[PDB]
Amino acid sequence: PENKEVTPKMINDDIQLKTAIDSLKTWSIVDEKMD
Amino acid sequence: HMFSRFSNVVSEIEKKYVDKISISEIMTKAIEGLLSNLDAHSAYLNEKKFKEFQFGGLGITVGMRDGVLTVIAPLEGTPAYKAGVKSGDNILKINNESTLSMSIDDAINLMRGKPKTPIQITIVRKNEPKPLVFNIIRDIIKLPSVYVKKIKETPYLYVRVSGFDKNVTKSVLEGLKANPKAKGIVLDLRGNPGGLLNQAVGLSNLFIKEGVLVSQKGKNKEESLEYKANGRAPYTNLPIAVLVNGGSASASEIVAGALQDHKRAVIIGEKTFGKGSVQMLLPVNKDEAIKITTARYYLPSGRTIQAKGITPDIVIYPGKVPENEKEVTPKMINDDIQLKTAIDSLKTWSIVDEKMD
Amino acid sequence: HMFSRFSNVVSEIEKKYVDKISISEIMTKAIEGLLSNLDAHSAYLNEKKFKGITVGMRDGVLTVIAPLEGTPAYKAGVKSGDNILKINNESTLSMSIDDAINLMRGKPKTPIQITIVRKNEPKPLVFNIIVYVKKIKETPYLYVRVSGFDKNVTKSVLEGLKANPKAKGIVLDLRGNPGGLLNQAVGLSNLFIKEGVLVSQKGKNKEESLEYKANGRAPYTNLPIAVLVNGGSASASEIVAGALQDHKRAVIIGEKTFGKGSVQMLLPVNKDEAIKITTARYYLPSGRTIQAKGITPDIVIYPGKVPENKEVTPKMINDDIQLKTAIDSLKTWSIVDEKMD
Repeated sequence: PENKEVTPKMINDDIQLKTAIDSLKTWSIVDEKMD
Repeated sequence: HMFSRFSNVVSEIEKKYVDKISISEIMTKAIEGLLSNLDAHSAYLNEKKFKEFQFGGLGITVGMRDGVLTVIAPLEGTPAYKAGVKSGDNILKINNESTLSMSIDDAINLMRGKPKTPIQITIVRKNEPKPLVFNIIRDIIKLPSVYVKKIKETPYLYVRVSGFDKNVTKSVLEGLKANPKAKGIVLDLRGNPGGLLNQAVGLSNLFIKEGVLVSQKGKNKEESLEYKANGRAPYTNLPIAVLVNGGSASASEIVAGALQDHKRAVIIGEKTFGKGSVQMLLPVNKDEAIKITTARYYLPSGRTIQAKGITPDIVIYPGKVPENEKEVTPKMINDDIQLKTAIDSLKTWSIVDEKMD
Repeated sequence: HMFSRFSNVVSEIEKKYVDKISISEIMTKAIEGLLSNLDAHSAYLNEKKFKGITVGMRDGVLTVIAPLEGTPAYKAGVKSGDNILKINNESTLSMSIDDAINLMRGKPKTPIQITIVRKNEPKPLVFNIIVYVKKIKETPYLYVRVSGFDKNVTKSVLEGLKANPKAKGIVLDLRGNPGGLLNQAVGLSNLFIKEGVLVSQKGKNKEESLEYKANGRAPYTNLPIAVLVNGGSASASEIVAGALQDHKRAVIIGEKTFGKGSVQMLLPVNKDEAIKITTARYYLPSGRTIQAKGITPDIVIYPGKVPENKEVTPKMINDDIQLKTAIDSLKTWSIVDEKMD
C-alpha cells in the first residue's frame, strides 16, 4: 500500500518481503523486552 | 521599566490612526495579539468571555498545523464522523465567517452550544480541488468508548479505545478479565483525539511494572511532575500490538509512547499527530485571565511529543490486503491492512515466547 | 498607570511560559501582534527597509518566495515566473538551492546575460542586466494596456495617444494591476475628465483631508473609453475606474475589484525600527469608499472563451471574452455618438 544491497525499492514491489522484515522487527522487540 | 519600546509604538498609533480608538481598545489588541504570537494554543478571555466559560457539540477536535486550522480526529459516535469529516483536512470557514486567525478556545465555542442546532462548515481537502460545504446537526449522543472484541480462530483480543475519557482503565481491566484465556491485545488507538492524563497513565499502569511512564517539565524546577509505575502491574508479560494513526494525540501518544520506550508493545501504523502540551487558565486580573502553555510531557526516554509525534516501528497505510456479531470476523480484518498487520506482529510474539519457553 | 493591564499580563507570560523569553523578545512579539490585530495591511518593521530573490520548490517547479524591494535588479526589468532557460550559460533543468543563489545573484552594476523563452514571443529574448498602446487590427479602437502604475505612465499614455490622431476608442486595460502612485493615477484620469472631483483622502482629523480636483487641461474629454477591471486590480487602478464610473466618462467591464483604498505611511519610531499603519483612505468622486466593496462593473462578465461558429490580432481577441466585450461596448459607443451627431 502507498501513502549489491536491498534498497527499499524492491521491498515495496513485493509485499511478502515487507511482511518478513516486519516479522523480524517484532522478534527484536520481544528479545529486548525479555533481556 | 522596559515598556519604553512599547510606549513609543503605542504613542504614535493612537495619534495617527484612521479611526478613533481609545487606549483601552489598543491595549486589548496588544494583549490578544501577543498571546496569539507566542504559540498557536494560547488565547485571551475578556470580561464577558471569562465569566461565561465556567452541553453538546459536533465532536470535532481541532488543532493548528503550520499556521492552518486542521481537524485532528472526529469521534465515532458524534455526527462529524457520519457527515464525512476526515482527519488531515484544513478548515476554511464556519458559519460563513473566515478562519484566518483564531484559537482553539473560541473555535470550540463555535462548535459547542445548544444541541440540535445546525452548523455549516467549509472544508478544504487535498484530494478536492474545491472546498466543500457540510451541514451537520448537533446531538448529545453518548456512546461507550472502550470495548473488547475477541477475534475469531485466534487467541488475540481487540481493544479499541475511541476516546480517553473517565473509567477507561476500569473498562480495559474488566474487558481483559472477561477473557482469561486471551494471549494478545490489539490496542487500537487510531483516530483517538485524546483524553485525560490521569487515566492514560492508569491504563498503561496495567502493563508496566518498573520505570517512569511520563514526565512533565516546564522551565522551572518546581511543578515538574513525574509519573512512575507501581509494583501492582498484573499483565507485565501479555503481548500487545498498538495501532496508531495521524488522528491520535494528547495521551494517545502517552499510552503508545510509554509502551514503545519500555518495549512493551510494537507500535504499528502511521505517524501520529504531534500534540503534547499542558494548558492552564491562570488568572491575571480581577476578571481577566490568560490561557498559556507552560509544560509538556516527555516520553519515558526523555524526548518530546510536540511536535515530532510517535514514529511506529512498522509503517503501513490504509488499504485492502491483496487476496488470491460481538467478534472480529475474518472479513472485517481484510478491508484494513493495518488490523491484519497488528495480528501478524502478535503471531511473531507468540512464536518467540514458545521458542524461549 | 494606563499600562496596568499590559504589565500584569506580560509578567505572567515571562514567569509561567514553556520557554524562557527575555522582556526584549516578548516586547517584539507584542508589538508585531498589535499591528497585525489593528489591520491586515499594517505591519511592524524591524530594521525597516534601509537596513535578492529566493527560489524554492513547489509542485515540482521553481517559485519565487519573497522579492526584496531594495534590490536594483527588480527595477531592471526581470520578471518572475517565466520559463527560465539559461542563467549565465547554465542549464536550469537541474539546479540546487545553493547553486541558484550563487548564480542568479551577483554583484550589481555588472553585465549578466540571461536567456528566457516567453510564451507569446516566437523567439527567446536575451536580457542584459548591468504601459503601452497597440492599435487593434481592422478596428479604429486602440488598446492602452497599463501593466503597472509606475512613474511617467501618464506621460507615456498621453504621448502614445498623440501618435494615433485617428483614435476612436480606448480599451483601457487595468486587469491585474496592483496599483502605484496616486499623483500619477490622478494625472491619468485628468486626461479624460474636464471638471469635478477625482478622489479624496480622509482620516480622523478635519485637517489633512486631501481633495483632488480636475483642471481644464483635459485633451481627450469626448474620446470613448471602456475600462477593463477584475479582482487583480487594487489601489490606483481602482482610483481610475471609480473616478471615471462616477463621472460617467467610461464603461467599466469585468468583475468585482479588491478594495485597496488605504495609505501605508512608513515612519520611524526608534533608532533602527519603524511602523507602518493606515492613515488615509481613498473616497471616490461620489463619496463611497473603495475598501473593501471595490468597484461593481456595469457589464459583469467572467473570464472564458468566446463561442465558436505591434498590433492586436483578431485571433488574440478570441482567447479572452472580456476583451471582446470591451470592444463591443466601444462599438455601441460609436453608434450612439453617430446617431446624435
